[PDB]
Amino acid sequence: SQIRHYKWEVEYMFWAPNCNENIVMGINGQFPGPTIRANAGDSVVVELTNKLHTEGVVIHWHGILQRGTPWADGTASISQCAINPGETFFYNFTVDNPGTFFYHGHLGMQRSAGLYGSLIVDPPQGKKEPFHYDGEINLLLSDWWHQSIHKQEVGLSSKPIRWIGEPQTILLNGRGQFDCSIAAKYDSNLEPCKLKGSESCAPYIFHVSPKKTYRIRIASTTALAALNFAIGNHQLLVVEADGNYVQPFYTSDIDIYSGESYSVLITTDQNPSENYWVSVGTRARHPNTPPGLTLLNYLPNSVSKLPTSPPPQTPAWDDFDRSKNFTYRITAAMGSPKPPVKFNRRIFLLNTQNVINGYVKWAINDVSLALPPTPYLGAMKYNLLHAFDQNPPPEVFPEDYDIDTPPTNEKTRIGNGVYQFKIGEVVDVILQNANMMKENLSETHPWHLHGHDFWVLGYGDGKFSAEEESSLNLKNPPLRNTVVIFPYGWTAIRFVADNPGVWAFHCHIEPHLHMGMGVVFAEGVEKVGRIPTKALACGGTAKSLINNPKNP
Amino acid sequence: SQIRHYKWEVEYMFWAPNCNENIVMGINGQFPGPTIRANAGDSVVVELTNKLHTEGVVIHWHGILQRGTPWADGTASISQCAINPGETFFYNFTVDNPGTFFYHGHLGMQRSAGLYGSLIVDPPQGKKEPFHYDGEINLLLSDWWHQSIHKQEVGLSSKPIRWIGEPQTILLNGRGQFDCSIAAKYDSNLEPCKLKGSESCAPYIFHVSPKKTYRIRIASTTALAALNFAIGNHQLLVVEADGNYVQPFYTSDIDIYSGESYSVLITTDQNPSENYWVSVGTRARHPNTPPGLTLLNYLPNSVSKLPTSPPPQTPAWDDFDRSKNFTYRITAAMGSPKPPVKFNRRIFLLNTQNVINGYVKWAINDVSLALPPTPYLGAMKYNLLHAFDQNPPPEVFPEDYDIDTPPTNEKTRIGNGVYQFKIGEVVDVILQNANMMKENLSETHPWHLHGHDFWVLGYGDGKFSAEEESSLNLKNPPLRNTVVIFPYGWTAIRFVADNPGVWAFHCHIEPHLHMGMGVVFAEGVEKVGRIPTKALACGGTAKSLINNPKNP
Ligand SMILES: *[C@@H]1O[C@H](CO)[C@@H](O)[C@H](O)[C@H]1NC(C)=O
Ligand SMILES: *[C@@H]1O[C@H](CO)[C@@H](O)[C@H](O)[C@H]1NC(C)=O
Ligand SMILES: [Cu+2]
Ligand SMILES: [Cu+2]
Ligand SMILES: [Cu+2]
Ligand SMILES: [Cu+2]
Ligand SMILES: [Cu+2]
Ligand SMILES: [Cu+2]
Ligand SMILES: [Cu+2]
Ligand SMILES: [Cu+2]
Ligand SMILES: [Cu+2]
Ligand SMILES: [O-]
Ligand SMILES: [O-]
Repeated sequence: SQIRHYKWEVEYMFWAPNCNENIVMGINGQFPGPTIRANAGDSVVVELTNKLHTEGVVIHWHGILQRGTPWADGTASISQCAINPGETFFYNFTVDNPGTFFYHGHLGMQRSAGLYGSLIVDPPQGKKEPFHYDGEINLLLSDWWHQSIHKQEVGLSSKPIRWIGEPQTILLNGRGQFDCSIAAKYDSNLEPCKLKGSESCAPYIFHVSPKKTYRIRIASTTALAALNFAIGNHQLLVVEADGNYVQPFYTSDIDIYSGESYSVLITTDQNPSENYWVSVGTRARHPNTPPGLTLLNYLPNSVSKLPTSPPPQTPAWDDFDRSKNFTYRITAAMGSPKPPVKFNRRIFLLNTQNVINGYVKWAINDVSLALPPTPYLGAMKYNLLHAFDQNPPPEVFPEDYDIDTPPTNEKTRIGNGVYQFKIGEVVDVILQNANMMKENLSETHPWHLHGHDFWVLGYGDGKFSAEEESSLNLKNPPLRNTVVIFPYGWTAIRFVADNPGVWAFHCHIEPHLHMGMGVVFAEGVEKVGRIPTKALACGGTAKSLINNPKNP
Repeated sequence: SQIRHYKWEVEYMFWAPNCNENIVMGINGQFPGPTIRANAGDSVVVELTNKLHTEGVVIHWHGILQRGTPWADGTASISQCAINPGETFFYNFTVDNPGTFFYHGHLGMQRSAGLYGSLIVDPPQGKKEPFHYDGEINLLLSDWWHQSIHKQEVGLSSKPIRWIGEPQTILLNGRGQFDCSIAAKYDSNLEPCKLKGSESCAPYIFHVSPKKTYRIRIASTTALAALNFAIGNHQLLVVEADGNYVQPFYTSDIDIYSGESYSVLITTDQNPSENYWVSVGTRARHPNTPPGLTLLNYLPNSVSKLPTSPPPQTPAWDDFDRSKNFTYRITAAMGSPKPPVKFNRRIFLLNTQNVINGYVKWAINDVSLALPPTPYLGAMKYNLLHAFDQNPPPEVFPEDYDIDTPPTNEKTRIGNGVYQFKIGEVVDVILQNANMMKENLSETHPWHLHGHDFWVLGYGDGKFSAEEESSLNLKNPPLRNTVVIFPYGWTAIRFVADNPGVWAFHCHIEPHLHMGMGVVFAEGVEKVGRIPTKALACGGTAKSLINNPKNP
């Protein structure tokens, strides 16, 4: 086991992801950030210096469990106080298992500004992957707006709210094209991009040799878009989801929601004289963004040798039965950890879009989360009972609530209480979707849990009831860290509260988390060790711990 | 009989139709143009002064037959030379039958620039309409782009072609809204308009009293958009179409393609305590334009009092079965002229989208129309045989043509020949639609005939075959001047070549006309009287009528 050390600086910089200049948040002058790669069992040390002028910053390592290091999870106001301008903080954690992961900003909407990159973990040295491939291609998906993130944040907090709208561009490894298409030859209504291939927005080409097998790692840090990935003429064999192996299955395209990572295998068994299209299109929302496009370039064909076919047409955005068909087919690989069969706690979380005092907010069992200035982890370790609400938040919603109709907003409040578990509890969480404020509308929400993987026990339409208990999968359920709820449906997950610390469970669409769509879970904080002083130096924790008497 | 005399000047002016300023082509300082209202049998005298600086101008009176006066049709390079900067021209013509008509620009793409307005012809003096209503409402529909008409024209004449794209705003009597919605109340994601009611883009509100019946006259002069009209909680009785009366029927909404006009009656039955939504949305092309909206305000309710329901959602753009279900209902009112049972001429016109010398052109039986600098009517009256191509244009296409495949463009050319008819022939035209350059695309095209109304004999899917004869309606076919061809289908029309003159038959979508999609018919030209000198004053006709010898 090696210690992988990174020395990083976060600073804004002019950059043109889609060849239209804007500012991006870069790490050591790079957009996307540098890839961390390590082998399971290695320690990763990141010393991060904040070189933003007035903003604090944190980095969250999505999919890493932070077992023994809950302070290093990178969540402002939950695991730590944000890092101030000109300061250096050390994130020191172990990577326990192989998988496609990534990192992103977790303070305000900084991740939408560009703060993200890959974190890949290979098997322990000497050990190998359960499947063979010759090469690897790594792909990070994100979306991009030409409006400022600070204008987006202010607009989401105004009365009337100003929605951010559909992204202008889908970024594949940091690059995308706006107002022109690299596939304009198939339709004279499209404007041709004039690109020599050297530009910042020039496509990241996938170069493959004929008759080989490649693992394509795909992760999504989109702020809003749900995307569908497809390669012309090539089948994809799904072998990994969220750092865990799934029972393999072929598919023509995959759906991928913000927070998810997959590994797909392909084989370059097609006609070697041509190149093929890779298309990443928007689904689950009415599309207003052109697809992200690149080439699967079979070497030695020139990359300017365009495919004979158009890019694969994206599946219809609203065919949620097609979406469920893909999603329900995901099961744990043969030999994986099976869930505990009985639970100790089951919580029901109703997901609504509400209006709290003129403002459109999202709420979970009528509580829209407002995060405190004192980090929950420090505050619970030092038993600071005034830093946030001690009253247990609701574990059920009313059985007379009608999920087919808009909310009345009668009791909807803002809060910051924490659900508390005893170390060792088996917890089931039933997520229930419902109609939004507009009549006859409900959307998909990807939910992500920090510091744990969970088994996805099942999905269903309408309101969950006791009739549905027998449908829950306890044999084969996949272990994931992100899961979707479909329009008007429910999703059930189970996990064991065995990781000391304070962990959020929230929708991974960034405007939704900004509008309060999340809850905070805490377990065994009595067993948490020493927290770095920089993670404690703000709020109530700096107040109680800085000895500065008066008269003494 | 009465002479209506209009004194008119056309001049560009600054105007903001959707509250974004641009230049509009106004008549007598107003946009849209003044309404002409007369009784059938009157003579309209319009003396037009061209106050544009470097551009010529012409006005076409859509739907008026120009019986006796082919020179006043207002088609540059067909009926007349364009009127020069600083010159006045008189258009004198009789309005023969009552209806809802309109006028628009017919030189370059000048009508897209705002040159249009209403022409309503009432019944002969003393006579009454065949139906009762207590009031009438006049609506003219158009669409609006923010780019210049001349940057659009250069874009469509360029290699590679720069397509104009979907409109930014649908206009309802010259007003529409951009980037905000007057119906934002039903959806948080929309931006409210900050309108007082006084602005240039404030909606023309329809004021009605309860328990009455009104005739809403609706005409379309859009350059591109096919629209759908619907009023919340009000069924429509279709009673007139293209100046002629149809067999009445009820419908919840109508489709209207460019160049058509309708009259619909409604009764204000619904609850008098509220206002209802009028909604005009895009159909037939994938929409990227917000609906044109206004209120049916039931007096004395305040106009700030919104309806309790959202605007009616427009029917799906591509439900062509739904479209045909409406279109195929229209039949002539009993008492109307029945067609000649036998025809003397049948022509087959294949509509394709081609690439001629790198330019994307539209063509009819592989000839893309390019108009000559000499006006056809002048050319043919003076028998100037070198002024255009005297060879007959193609009257049939290859029966071995695959209408499901892109064209090859092998023999596609540009030309300017004319189909000539003997005065009195019963001419049959079958318009055949086909696949465009993009694989698997065929669009609707509104075709309009000048100087005539035709009977719409039938419509069919696929290629017309002679075995199709028994479906053609010779019993009740409607009299129209504009008709659509649906994707991959044919439409058959019949008319009588009884009006001395040169007349066009073209696709009424303004870009397609700019790209060559139309034909020119001429009949009985030796029966045309004296043409106005200004109409003759250009090209070959000026050259051969100006006596200017040399040495003298
Ligand atoms: C993190 O690792 C660095 C380098 O080994 C060490 O100096 C620092 O004290 C460590 N801090 C924590 C909280 O482990
Ligand atoms: C048109 O009518 C006006 C008014 O009667 C007359 O002065 C003008 O000469 C007429 N011109 C034509 C071409 O008929
Ligand atoms: Cu994340
Ligand atoms: Cu995470
Ligand atoms: Cu759409
Ligand atoms: Cu969400
Ligand atoms: Cu998070
Ligand atoms: Cu016309
Ligand atoms: Cu017209
Ligand atoms: Cu057309
Ligand atoms: Cu015309
Ligand atoms: O995470
Ligand atoms: O016309």
